[PDB]
Amino acid sequence: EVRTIKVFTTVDNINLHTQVVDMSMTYGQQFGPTYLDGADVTKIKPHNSHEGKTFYVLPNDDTLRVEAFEYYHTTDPSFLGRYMSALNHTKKWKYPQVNGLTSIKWADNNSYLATALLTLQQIELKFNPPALQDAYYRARAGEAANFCALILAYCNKTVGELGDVRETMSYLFQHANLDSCKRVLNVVCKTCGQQQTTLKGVEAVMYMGTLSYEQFKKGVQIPCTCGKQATKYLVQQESPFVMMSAPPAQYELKHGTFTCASEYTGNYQCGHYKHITSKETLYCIDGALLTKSSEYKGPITDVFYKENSYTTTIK
Ligand SMILES: CC#CCn1c(N2CCC[C@@H](N)C2)nc2c1c(=O)n(Cc1nc(C)c3ccccc3n1)c(=O)n2C
Repeated sequence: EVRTIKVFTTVDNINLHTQVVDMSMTYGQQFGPTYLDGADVTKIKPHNSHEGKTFYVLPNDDTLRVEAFEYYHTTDPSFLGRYMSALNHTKKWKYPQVNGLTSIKWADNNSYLATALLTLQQIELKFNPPALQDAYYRARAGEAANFCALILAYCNKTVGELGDVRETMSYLFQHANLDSCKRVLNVVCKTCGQQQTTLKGVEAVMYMGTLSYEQFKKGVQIPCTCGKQATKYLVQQESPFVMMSAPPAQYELKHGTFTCASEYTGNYQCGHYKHITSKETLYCIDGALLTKSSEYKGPITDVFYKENSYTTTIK
């Protein structure tokens, strides 16, 4: 016989689209790659247990091509599957409230996410893909599966993959409004004609090489091309935060001196991030785990500091 239920496809889960689907044929046969709340259903045949429901689909047509662009800000042919494949595990994670931040209960090596995520609920960033806008907001409200799958999709990391906090933040920064952000640097050797540079946007809020912000304020000897070693020093900073990164190295975090940091313990192959946040005292957040002390020595990779406006006084 002939049987057909009605369902809606969507790329953004806001704009729906009426379809009537033949209950013999798989969704793969009708819409192509299709997903139900993360589940690949391309090869399942429609249950009447599905009438009224929203499947995500690959952006096959132009209507879809434009909704997906406007919501996500990408045209990566693969973005959508990546986002559903990741959502299909993120939906099953636990996002506990830990000291009033949303964290993630450790699974599938999401250590780097929990710390990235905890960093966000802590610094002033505004996302440009409405997708992130929307998903972040639920995440703050402690509903974070979507935000997580979204980060996975924007980073081309699949659930399980080993990820790096720095690179992760590079990706989210790319999709965040930091135009007004402005860094001016100068690098002086003792006998050179000391060259200066100006950095704008993301390039202005990330530095790789030292954890210490005040250190960078005072000068950092760098592998320069002079006759001696040259000091790199920060001339001017315009931004709502800065991020200092560097390879994992034993470092001490002092209450009241930073906003937060990332500890990486292990090696390239095997290791674990943790997040330290400066509040009434030092709190160390490790997924669902919480500990406290007053001072913290340990192998740090990333330290973030609140900022707005800084002129150096060094001549
Ligand atoms: C709302 C809004 C907005 C503006 N916008 C648009 N469009 C395209 C058509 C649809 C319409 N929504 C406007 N696409 C965008 C952005 C945007 O801000 N960022 C973040 C970004 N990206 C980069 C590369 C940055 C670089 C430096 C500083 C900040 C930056 N911020 C993006 O990544 N993409 C892809």
